[PDB]
Amino acid sequence: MLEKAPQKSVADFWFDPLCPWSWITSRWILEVAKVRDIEVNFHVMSLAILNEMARAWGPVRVAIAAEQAHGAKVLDPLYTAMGNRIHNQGNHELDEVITQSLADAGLPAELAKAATSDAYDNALRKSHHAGMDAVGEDVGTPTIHVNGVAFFGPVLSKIPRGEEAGKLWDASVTFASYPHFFELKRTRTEPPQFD
Amino acid sequence: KSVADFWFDPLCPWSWITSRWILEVAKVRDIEVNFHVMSLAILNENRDDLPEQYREGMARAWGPVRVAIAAEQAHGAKVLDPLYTAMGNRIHNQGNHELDEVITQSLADAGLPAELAKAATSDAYDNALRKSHHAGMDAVGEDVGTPTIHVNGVAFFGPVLSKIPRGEEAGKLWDASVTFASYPHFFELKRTRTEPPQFD
Ligand SMILES: [Cl-]
Repeated sequence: MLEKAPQKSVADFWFDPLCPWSWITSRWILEVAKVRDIEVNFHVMSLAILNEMARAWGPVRVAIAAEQAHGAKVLDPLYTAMGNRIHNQGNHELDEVITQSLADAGLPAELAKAATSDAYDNALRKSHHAGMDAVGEDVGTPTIHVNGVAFFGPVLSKIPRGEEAGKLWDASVTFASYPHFFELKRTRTEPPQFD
Repeated sequence: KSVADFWFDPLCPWSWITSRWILEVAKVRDIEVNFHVMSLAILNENRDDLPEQYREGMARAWGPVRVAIAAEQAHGAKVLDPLYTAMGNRIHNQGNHELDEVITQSLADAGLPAELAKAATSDAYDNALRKSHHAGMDAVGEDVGTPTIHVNGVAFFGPVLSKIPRGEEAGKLWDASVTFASYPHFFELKRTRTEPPQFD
């Protein structure tokens, strides 16, 4: 069956700001959105929850708190502010990252108190588990949902840009639209080449 | 026409489905396929991702691999296209468990010398690859698994498919596979498998 993509495809992306691979794959999705007409929805997940390291709860608790009080629309700017500081600038002092990122995103500074409360953990677990695969397991990171189809990956070590980003998106939509596709990996295997 | 080298294990149901897919791709895209045998057991008999039939006994499982090695060494990869089609039709589509018979009938169907069946018990064939660090005939490098395909200067494991896609859909999956494999900083894309291999 010649499968056809929906009118506007959808990327649903669960993130923990601490994961470098999710950072890269989320930036790829933002690059795709510049050259393809797609919906991008960010959602919070937790490396702490995946792997149950107590500092790991701070940023996702703050992110959940911000979304609950101001809507999912603040996740994209807060994620960018946090990831720029954790990954690009390598800041491991998560107290500073949280306070700076809230200010950068234009969010109330009192949201930082969420990092040390457990009051948002129920909501965080619900959001995390909503990124579930077809049989109800957590997906390692990075993960992405393409038109409702959950994938592990694409695992990217570098951010694809521009039309190259868009071509990878077209290929992802092709794989998501074929229900009997399950895996692809790059490999370093060659035949003998005589010319 | 781009040359695609395809490394298959004769007992692997995913190699089988993806090899039927790539022959459908060659009807809607400008590629030609050269098949080559590969077994993960050559370089590491202990890994847990060997095809299921290796569980039932190594001596038995080696048979089809060694015959395919011997055939390619003596006659070139071109004869593996009919040889593999004959073996896989019996092993996978028909569930034929008697591999000695599969080998004899498949060599016959491929027009190959019947004596090549004697490679089945000769460990020279796999040990020659092993000693030079080859996971398959005419392969160097990784053996992530079977199927592995090399085309247009890049190589990939998969696509892992539970059904043989047909027509232009097969070609679209080809385009997607080559696109991902051609990005040098792409590593893996995986969806939880919800279906077993399903042959035609
Ligand atoms: Cl997840």
